[PDB]
Amino acid sequence: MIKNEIKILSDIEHIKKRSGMYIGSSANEMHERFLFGKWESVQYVPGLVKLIDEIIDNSVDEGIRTKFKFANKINVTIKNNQVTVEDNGRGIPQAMVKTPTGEEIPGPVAAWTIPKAGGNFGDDKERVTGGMNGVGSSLTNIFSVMFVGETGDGQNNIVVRCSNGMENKSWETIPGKWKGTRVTFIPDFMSFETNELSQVYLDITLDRLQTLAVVYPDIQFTFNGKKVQGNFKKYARQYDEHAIVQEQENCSIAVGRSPDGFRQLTYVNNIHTKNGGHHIDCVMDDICEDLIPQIKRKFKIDVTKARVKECLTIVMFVRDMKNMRFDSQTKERLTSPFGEIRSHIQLDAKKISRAILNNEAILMPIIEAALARKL
Amino acid sequence: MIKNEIKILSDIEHIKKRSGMYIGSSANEMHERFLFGKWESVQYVPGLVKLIDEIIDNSVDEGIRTKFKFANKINVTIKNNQVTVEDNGRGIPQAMVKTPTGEEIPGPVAAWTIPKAGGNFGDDKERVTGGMNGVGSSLTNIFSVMFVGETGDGQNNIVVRCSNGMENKSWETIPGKWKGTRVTFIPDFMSFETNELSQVYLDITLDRLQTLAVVYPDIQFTFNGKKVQGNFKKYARQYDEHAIVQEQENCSIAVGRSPDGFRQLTYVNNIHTKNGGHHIDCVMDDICEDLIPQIKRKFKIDVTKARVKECLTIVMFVRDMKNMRFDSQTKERLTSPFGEIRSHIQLDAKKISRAILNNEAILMPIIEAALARKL
Ligand SMILES: Nc1ncnc2c1ncn2[C@@H]1O[C@H](COP(=O)(O)OP(=O)(O)NP(=O)(O)O)[C@@H](O)[C@H]1O
Ligand SMILES: Nc1ncnc2c1ncn2[C@@H]1O[C@H](COP(=O)(O)OP(=O)(O)NP(=O)(O)O)[C@@H](O)[C@H]1O
Ligand SMILES: [Mg+2]
Ligand SMILES: [Mg+2]
Repeated sequence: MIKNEIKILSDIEHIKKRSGMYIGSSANEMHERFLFGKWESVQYVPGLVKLIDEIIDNSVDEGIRTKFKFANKINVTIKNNQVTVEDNGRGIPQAMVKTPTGEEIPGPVAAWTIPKAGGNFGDDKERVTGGMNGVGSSLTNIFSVMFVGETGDGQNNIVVRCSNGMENKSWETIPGKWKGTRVTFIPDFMSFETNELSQVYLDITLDRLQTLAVVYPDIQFTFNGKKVQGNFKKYARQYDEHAIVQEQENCSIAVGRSPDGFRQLTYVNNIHTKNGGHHIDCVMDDICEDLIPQIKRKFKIDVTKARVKECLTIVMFVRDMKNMRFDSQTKERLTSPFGEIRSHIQLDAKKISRAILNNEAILMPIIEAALARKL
Repeated sequence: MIKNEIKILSDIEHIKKRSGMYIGSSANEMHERFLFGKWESVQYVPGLVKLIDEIIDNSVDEGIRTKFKFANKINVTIKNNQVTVEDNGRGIPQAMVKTPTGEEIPGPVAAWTIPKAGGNFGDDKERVTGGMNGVGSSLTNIFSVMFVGETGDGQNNIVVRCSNGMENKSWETIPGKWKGTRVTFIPDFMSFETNELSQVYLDITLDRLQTLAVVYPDIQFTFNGKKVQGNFKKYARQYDEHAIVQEQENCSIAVGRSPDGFRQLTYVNNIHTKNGGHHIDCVMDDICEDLIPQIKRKFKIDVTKARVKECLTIVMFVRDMKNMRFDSQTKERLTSPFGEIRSHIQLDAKKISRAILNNEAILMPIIEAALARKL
């Protein structure tokens, strides 16, 4: 007898109880990843990072929605454990919405306090925003001791003041000409194996904002008062001095050395696919299938597709993909159809193949054991 | 202007609309993975596979709950697109449950038709069942054109007859001495890029049941009338004739060659962590940190931790872990704290290190390029 008693859970309850299917690990652990081009190994709690990224994602969504005519200044601030994200998008439409449970609640209130409530539930094939599930804001709110969202459309502002894991919710409206979005929160450090939003979280969010600045040059980000600049070839050279780049229509990619296994920083629209997934798998495949031809052809050697890739760092931004799909709320693994991906990425792997064959620093580790095993 | 209109979605709606955060890809695609020890590359739609695995997981959960005194025969059948899973656990307690939306609904009805309803919402630190979220059954039901669950506790049976994505639900009860669980369903092939539960799905589910038979020798599985047998050393040798095994308290692990990058089949209780995650990362680390000592010590060579692992296949079952945690409903990535993992796996990496140094077939590819680069 382990009891098998059936119980039913509210959305908020379920978010609290199965938090890691919603935001990730609470534990303060050591992960390997990229910071400023360096494959370091650093200690953070992944869920805390997500709490920030949700609010950022939302602003960058609005920039996307309006082709950067709106939300082209995004101001991020991290000061004594308080995260502030301000943008100049159009604000959250203040119109009201009806929940099936009778109630009648202002637009932004539901956006921020009701899971399964957002503005990315349209025709999937046309959805270009990184946002889609309608939950990430409520996640930051549910895991915040204080959460305060301010939007205004140019007419009036609504403030939604939330405390203690969104069990205190209140909202007021006052007229105003301001038009944009501000969100401020303090994480609930009881759901996390830290008690401080210490310096590493500052490093990550800057690093994220640097990467967002190169995907999205029409947005001027600022972190803690300092504007974030961006030049893609400059960015890429942070990962390997001896890197090489190619930029297409819906694509910017860079290839460089790795000392210790395939590494990849890889973006799909405004989303960091830290676990890779289909897009990077497919382009590494199309890459390797011109390379191993030429390499076995230029040198008569056999090297494996794992050998090629266990020596590359890759950086790839895919812009403007419709209806992108993932296997988790954490959007860490692009899971869209291989065919539709390959339709968007117009990858000239031929190009990319010849330039990697003409870059000794990059080419040599691939074929090295193979050449030394030939004699 | 892309419109930013806020909308609210029911649980079922959200499952339908964001299905891939719940079950995975609908697309009929080519994935690399293990079947019967062979790293083949085969074509399936991952979500369809999940629809089966949910119902299986549930029976194996009950076997776990009752230390295999119940649910030690589990009968799986796949015939003309109809999946049947029968077990002899205690049945789903027929008592009633109250939803916050007023209603009063029999235990098994909610289990199978209400998301966020199950019997794995107890004290997390004591939860040993692979089940935890209370949604997988409703997922099979939501993505089934016909779903029919039968349980009885020894007193009576309830039948819950569901059709067309769980928009037709009905249930009846009749007394009976039968005590166990039967679930039968036909997938809704409109949410998937196939129209047939063709032979590959048979191959996968047998392969899964073979793997479950070696983790759980106290359960006699049968697939389509044929009982599934199990001997761990026999299983392991399917992945590499020249494999090697070690079996501890909460651990069975096997190590063998790989021709093309780190491969791993890896189980945590009754769950296939196809994406690996923490447990395999941590034990590969503890493995490599005695190996690279001895290897640089037995041969004065430097090989990388990616080099070691890019040559291993690993098979690892971790049994009996409390409160295991993942980053998605698909339970594909064990995400529990590195410390708690290492507490459960009492890994004698020392042992495992010396035996891999004493197995030429396994040792030689690691150090090979390194030795040939030494002269
Ligand atoms: N900065 C912003 N500018 C404009 N609208 C916003 C902003 N932040 C939130 N919103 C609105 O509030 C809604 C709340 O959605 P949210 O709960 O964050 O999930 P989502 O962004 O829609 N998808 P996801 O975060 O991936 O689960 C959004 O869909 C927008 O309509
Ligand atoms: N074969 C079975 N034997 C006993 N009880 C069962 C069986 N199948 C379902 N149940 C019960 O029905 C509930 C429904 O849960 P379900 O919707 O499948 O999600 P879950 O198994 O609890 N967790 P998860 O599948 O990971 O989301 C279970 O928690 C059990 O209490
Ligand atoms: Mg968001
Ligand atoms: Mg289940």
